[PDB]
This record gives sequence, structure tokens and C-alpha cells, in this order.
Amino acid sequence: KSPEELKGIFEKYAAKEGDPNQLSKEELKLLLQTEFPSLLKGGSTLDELFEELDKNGDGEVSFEEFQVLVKKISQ
Ligand SMILES: [Ca+2]
Ligand SMILES: [Ca+2]
Repeated sequence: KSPEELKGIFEKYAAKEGDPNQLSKEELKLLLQTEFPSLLKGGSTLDELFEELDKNGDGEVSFEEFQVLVKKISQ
């Protein structure tokens, strides 16, 4: 799924809960569940995965750091 998809995915889901802009750890959950269940051919759990994803801040991800996901979908 191209950059132009994933850009539209991230934004919509980042706005699931109170905040419009970041992906919370518990917000990534729903995202993954709906859109990536078969794509997660790994061992990594949510929290472990989030903790690759979020550079060093610790509360919520945003598209910036989500580009690690955009890489790892080829991984
Ligand atoms: Ca949010
Ligand atoms: Ca962050």
C-alpha cells in the first residue's frame, strides 16, 4: 500500500481518541487490528513494536515516527 495510502491511514487513525494528531499506544491497537493483522508476520507485540516506533518520546507516535512502519511494511 503506497505512501499516499498510508498518509491517509495514519491521519484518520491518529484522530481516533481525544488527540487529533498523535497515535497513542492504545490507539495503534485498533489501527493494526483493522488494517495490518496478516501483515504483522513477526513476534513483536504492540508495546514492543510501538517502542521501536516512538523515537524517544514515550507517550504517543505521529506520522514522522510512523515512517518506520512505512519502511517495515517492506520488512
Ligand atoms: Ca490520538
Ligand atoms: Ca513520540
